[PDB]
Amino acid sequence: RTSIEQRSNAVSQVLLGIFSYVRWPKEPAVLQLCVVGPTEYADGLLRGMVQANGRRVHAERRAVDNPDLGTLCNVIYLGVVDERERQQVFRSLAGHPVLSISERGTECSVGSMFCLNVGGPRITFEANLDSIARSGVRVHPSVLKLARRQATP
Amino acid sequence: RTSIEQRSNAVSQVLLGIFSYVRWPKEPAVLQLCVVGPTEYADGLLRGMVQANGRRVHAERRAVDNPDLGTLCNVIYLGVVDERERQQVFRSLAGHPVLSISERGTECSVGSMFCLNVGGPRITFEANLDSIARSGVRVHPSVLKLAR
Repeated sequence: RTSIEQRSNAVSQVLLGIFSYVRWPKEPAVLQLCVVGPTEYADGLLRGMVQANGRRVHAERRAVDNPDLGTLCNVIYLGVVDERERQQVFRSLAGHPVLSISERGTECSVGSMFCLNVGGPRITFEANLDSIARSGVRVHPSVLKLARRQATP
Repeated sequence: RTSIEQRSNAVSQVLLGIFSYVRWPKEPAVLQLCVVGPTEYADGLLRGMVQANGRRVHAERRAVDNPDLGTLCNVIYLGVVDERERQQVFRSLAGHPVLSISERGTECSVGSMFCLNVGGPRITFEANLDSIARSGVRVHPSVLKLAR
């Protein structure tokens, strides 16, 4: 099976994929990613990233209970938080144009737009239509080409 | 610097502190640290560290179900794990001289020798005297004066 470092490297490439199907009403010069909560696979992200057009993705960790997350970032990578913490996070994001992605595949029921599944041979993901719809960003539907091909041996 | 980044530095400093009160049966030239499980505050550790005595601490992430954790490291820094994952981890550690520190720990009853509480204005930690007693590493008792 795949090692942690292998998976971490893949997670950032999947994230770059997802980002390509997403549009922010006010596109920043630098995309800001916040990592929130304990994570296993964010060490790659946290080195910062570059998109194909050369836009930099700056990444940093932030407290679960920071009330300004909606304002402080364009993207959130959500780690393994509890019911009360998760509610805090998605309350803070409501109203703002933020893309949310969870490290684990259980947060798609509770507010995350995309949920990663890092086990198995490839990284796959699922998405939630309700959360996408209320998000404030636009997500091209082809984003699922990425998930489907990822789930194909 | 975010609060998470400042606490991660503080976590680094607390671990180095704890390390100075710990001795290994056969002392390695390089101290291996494994970060296992989801963590918020290990980014400082993962950049690597050096002990006051000059010894380098090599850190890396390893998987919860890595069966060789006991032989792969001297210190394990343990993140969020469920019951099964915790039991799994400690089975791999059984019979090996491994220092164990968990990032959370509202109980510190079962598992790690030390449990951080990174909350509040300062990092505090608790000791599990049972886990310490049967660990293979020598923990100097002064370290309990640094616990809460």
